This record gives sequence, C-alpha cells and structure tokens, in this order.
Amino acid sequence: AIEVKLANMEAEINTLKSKLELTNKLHAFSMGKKSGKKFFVTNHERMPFSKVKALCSELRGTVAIPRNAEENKAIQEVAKTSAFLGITDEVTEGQFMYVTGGRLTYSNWKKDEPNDVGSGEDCVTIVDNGLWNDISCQASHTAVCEFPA
Amino acid sequence: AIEVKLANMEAEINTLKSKLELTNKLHAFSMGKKSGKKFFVTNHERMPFSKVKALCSELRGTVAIPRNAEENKAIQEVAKTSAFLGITDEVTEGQFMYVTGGRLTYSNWKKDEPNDVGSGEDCVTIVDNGLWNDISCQASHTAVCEFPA
Amino acid sequence: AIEVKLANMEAEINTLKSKLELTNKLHAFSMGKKSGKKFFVTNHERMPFSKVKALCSELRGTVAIPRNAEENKAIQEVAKTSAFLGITDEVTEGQFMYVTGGRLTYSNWKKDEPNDVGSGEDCVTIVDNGLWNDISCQASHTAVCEFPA
Ligand SMILES: OC[C@H]1O[C@H](O[C@@H]2[C@H](O)[C@@H](O)O[C@H](CO)[C@H]2O)[C@@H](O)[C@@H](O)[C@@H]1O
Ligand SMILES: OC[C@H]1O[C@H](O[C@@H]2[C@H](O)[C@@H](O)O[C@H](CO)[C@H]2O)[C@@H](O)[C@@H](O)[C@@H]1O
Ligand SMILES: OC[C@H]1O[C@H](O[C@@H]2[C@H](O)[C@@H](O)O[C@H](CO)[C@H]2O)[C@@H](O)[C@@H](O)[C@@H]1O
Ligand SMILES: [Ca+2]
Ligand SMILES: [Ca+2]
Ligand SMILES: [Ca+2]
Ligand SMILES: [Ca+2]
Ligand SMILES: [Ca+2]
Ligand SMILES: [Ca+2]
Ligand SMILES: [Ca+2]
Ligand SMILES: [Ca+2]
Ligand SMILES: [Ca+2]
Ligand SMILES: [Cl-]
Ligand SMILES: [Cl-]
Ligand SMILES: [Cl-]
Repeated sequence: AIEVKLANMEAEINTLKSKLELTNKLHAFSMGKKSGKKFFVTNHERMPFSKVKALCSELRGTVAIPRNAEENKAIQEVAKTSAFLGITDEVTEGQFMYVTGGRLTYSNWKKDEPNDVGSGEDCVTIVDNGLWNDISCQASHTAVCEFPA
Repeated sequence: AIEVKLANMEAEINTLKSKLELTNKLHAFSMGKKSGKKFFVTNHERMPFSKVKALCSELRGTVAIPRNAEENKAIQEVAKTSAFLGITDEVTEGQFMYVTGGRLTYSNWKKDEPNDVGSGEDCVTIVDNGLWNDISCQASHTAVCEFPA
Repeated sequence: AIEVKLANMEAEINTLKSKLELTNKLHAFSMGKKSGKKFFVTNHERMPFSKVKALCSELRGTVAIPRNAEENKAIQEVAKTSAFLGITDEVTEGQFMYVTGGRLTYSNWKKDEPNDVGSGEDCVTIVDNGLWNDISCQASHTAVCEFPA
C-alpha cells in the first residue's frame, strides 16, 4: 500500500510540475514572448538601478540586455519610457560590461554619448528612439527584466 | 528505500511551492504591480456588483477600493470605463462602508453625489475623470479586482 | 512517522493543485477571459501556419476558430492584424475543415473567397475587416491561440 501510494504521489507531482511549466509558458506568450526569443517585461515602475537589479533577481530574471538591434527594439516597445539596461562601466571608465558578465558587443549610443557627465554616469538607459544614454545609477528609470528564450 | 523517496518528495514539493510563488510574483509584476503597492486587474467584463464580488473573492482578491488619489488613478487607468468599487451603503443608508469593513474615509465624489436616486443607489462606480457616482448594485459595470501589496 | 508524513504530503499536493488552479483563473481573467466564454490570446508574432499549430499545441490550446460572428469579432480584436484560423482545406481541396475535425459551420468569407489562387491556398486568415481569405499556409500571419470556455 505505502509503496503504491508513494508511486502514485510521485506521478501527481510530475503532472503538477508540467502543468506549472505550461502556466509559465502561456503567461510569457500572453505578454508577448516570441518563439526562440528572450522574454522582456516591465511593471512600468521607475526606480534606481540597485532596485531594478534586486527586483529582476527576485523574479529569477535579470535586467534587460539588448544583444542586437532586434532585442533593442523589443525592449524599446516594452518600456515605452526610459529604462535601465543591464550594462555598467563601474570597473573601468568607458569599458561597459554586462551585469551578467562580458564586454559590450552591440551598442546604440545617442549623439555625444556616453559622456559620463557631472560627478559621473556609470549606468545605461534606453531612451527615445531606442538610443542609449549613460546616466547615474542612482537616478530612477523604468524597471525592465529579461527571462531566457 | 521508502524514506529516501519520501525525502525526495518533500524536496520536490518545496521546490514546487517556491516556483509557484515565483510565478505569482512574475504575473503581478507583469500586471503592473508596483513595489509595496497593491495591484489591480480586470478582464473588461461588465456585470452586476454581486457578480463582481463573487469573481474577485474567487480569485482571493476583492472588488477594487481606492484608499487614496494614487490608487484611484491606478484603478481608473486599469478600468478604462465605468467600474464598481468595493464601497456600498447597503448596511446603513447614507453611510458608505468598504466591503471588507469600516467607514469610508478618502472619497472622490462627483459634485452632487452620492444622491441615492430613484428607488435608491447603494453601490459606487468610478466613472468619467475618475470621479465617483453611487449607482444601483444591479446595474452592470466593469469588474476590477484588487490584490494585496 | 512514515504514514503521517505521506498523508501530509498528499494534502500538500492537493493544496498545490488548488493554488495552481487559482493562479490559472487569475491569469485567464487578466488575459481577458469573459465568464463562460472561450478566450483568445496572442504574442503578436507572425509565423507560418505549422508553427502556429505547434505553438498553440504546446500551450494546450488550439489555433483560433470562430464558431459565430461574436467569436469572429473577438479573434479580430485580439489579433489586430491578419491571423491564421484553425481552418484549412489541405485534406481535400475546396473542402474546408476545422483542424479539430469536422466540416465548416460558420463562415465569413470575403467576396469571391476562398479561391485557391496561383500555386494554391489551403489555410485561412481573418483579415482587417473580420472577413476571411484563404492564403498560403507558408505565409506568415499572427498566431492566435484558443482556450476553452
Ligand atoms: O544628466 C542627465 C543627462 O542629461 C542630458 O540628457 C537629457 C536627459 O536625458 C533628459 O532630461 O532628457 C533630455 C531630452 O529631453 C536629455 O537631453 C545629457 O547631458 C545626458 O548626457 C545626461 O546623462
Ligand atoms: O448624474 C446624475 C444621475 O444620472 C443618472 O440618473 C439619472 C438622473 O437621476 C435623473 O436625471 O433621472 C434619470 C431618469 O429619469 C436618471 O437616469 C445616474 O447615473 C445617477 O446615478 C446620477 O446621479
Ligand atoms: O484578393 C485577391 C487575392 O489577393 C492576394 O493575391 C493576389 C491575387 O491572387 C492576384 O492579383 O495576383 C497576385 C500576384 O500577382 C496575388 O498576390 C491574396 O490575398 C489572395 O489570397 C487573394 O485571393
Ligand atoms: Ca566611472
Ligand atoms: Ca561612466
Ligand atoms: Ca550621459
Ligand atoms: Ca439603501
Ligand atoms: Ca444609498
Ligand atoms: Ca448617483
Ligand atoms: Ca490544396
Ligand atoms: Ca485550397
Ligand atoms: Ca484567397
Ligand atoms: Cl553612476
Ligand atoms: Cl442598489
Ligand atoms: Cl497552402
């Protein structure tokens, strides 16, 4: 009896795990995730980079990072307003790196940017037309997270 | 070994619990939930107050209640059209109360409202410009639910 | 110990099942699901019919099929642009059938359609009028999946 009950429960667990994964798939789809593409999403809340990072991490994602022009446009249409990207030049000034590791491949800087103005600007925001502007990490911008393809 | 399988099952259940909690958090975030703020959702369906209550209750939420101007604006944006609020004077005519209990504090009544017109109006709808009007609970208005912060 | 823990885990599993059902209801409501009505969802991606069937199949739904004018309008509004319907005449030219099986009840063909132009047209797209046109299954149109009422 006990070995049988346990086996049956193990089967119920497998089914439940698959059903949750399905729920996750349907949700991503409803929010616009394209086949074979990363899922970008926002709650339209503006906050400092430290909070965006903590927030996306809490949902098991990361701050949105455009790896090419196509993902840049995707993040642009999701954000609507100015949003932080998971890129900073905190280690060596001018050397932008992804918060998940590695040197910057694709970039879409605005005219006269990055300019590290004032006391300094080590974070990055995607703004109007999808162009980039380095900004203070302490400034508040829209939180956009990315989840794997 | 029975005991080893039971321990694995405890681990599988805990993992499931944590992933479902994550699914709930990601969904709220995608629906616009701001940090430390309750969030609002609607399917844009219009129905009598009693139905809205049942529906929200069934989702472990409650008909939306504006506790301040920010929340009121947020509800207004989600709704898009006239929607019921979790406020009524059903228990004692003239004394509006929250469906979850307590006398109404913050309010945003249109001029000359509430007016309990006709045979009476004991429900409340957020309408044009986000102002409020008491209306018959039997009329159909947009169902908007609120969930905890 | 053994038996008590097993009984607890059974209640844990049942509790999880109820919670996930709850999450699915909340998600459906946010996706726009109207009471007792089937609902349509899209990620706004355009792709060939085969990829639409595959994508909807993964999510345990089916390619959208309008059964009457009301459902046909619902699909139109969700898609916004041309979208494939779960209808084709791939089996027998001239004879449209549902992908779920069966001959065509409701139809909303644009004048002179279906015409199987040029090399051939075995799929159907609901256009920007709500009307239908048979088109190549290899063409890319918006993916709209359907879930039960
Ligand atoms: O110091 C912040 C930022 O200021 C300047 O850019 C302006 C801002 O991004 C914002 O206020 O919008 C303006 C356009 O409406 C934009 O010019 C630049 O000096 C920039 O380099 C700097 O990071
Ligand atoms: O905004 C005024 C009032 O409008 C609607 O009710 C109407 C009025 O009470 C009045 O003019 O009589 C009409 C029927 O003869 C009635 O429709 C409602 O929206 C009401 O709640 C509102 O206060
Ligand atoms: O609305 C008619 C027809 O339009 C589109 O196809 C075009 C026509 O078949 C025709 O004029 O020739 C064109 C190629 O030279 C062709 O694109 C399609 O929407 C078709 O399905 C429709 O029947
Ligand atoms: Ca620096
Ligand atoms: Ca810098
Ligand atoms: Ca700058
Ligand atoms: Ca009364
Ligand atoms: Ca009254
Ligand atoms: Ca009134
Ligand atoms: Ca054919
Ligand atoms: Ca054909
Ligand atoms: Ca045609
Ligand atoms: Cl900075
Ligand atoms: Cl009433
Ligand atoms: Cl074809």
